[PDB]
Amino acid sequence: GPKPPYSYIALITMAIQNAPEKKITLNGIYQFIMDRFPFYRENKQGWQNSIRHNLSLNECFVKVPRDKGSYWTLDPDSYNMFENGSFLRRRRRF
DNA sequence: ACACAAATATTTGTGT
DNA sequence: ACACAAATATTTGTGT
Ligand SMILES: [Mg+2]
Repeated sequence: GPKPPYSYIALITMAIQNAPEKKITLNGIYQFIMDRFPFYRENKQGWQNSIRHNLSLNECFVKVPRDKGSYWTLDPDSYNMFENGSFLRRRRRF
């Protein structure tokens, strides 16, 4: 149906915070979004590219090696970018 | 969006 | 059958 009101940055931040170890792979981010938001079960090419692009562009998502590919985590300075927990409004940079 | 490299995964080929 | 190497395919990550 309609696309949810959350930005790609909010979606990634939801997935990272939802992981028990606060670290998650890229496919884990795909699965999180598709499980909770049916709009993203279609045309995966497009938005999954936008997910990868948002992971590399924004400093707030830092890549970390494992112990498949790599774990994505939140910079602690940006862990609560969405202060009220609704993920509708994002705090701006210090 | 695009192109593209780098890193992994899968399929195919060869020898025994 | 197996082990293993080559070659391809796919995913992951980065740069305008
Ligand atoms: Mg980044």
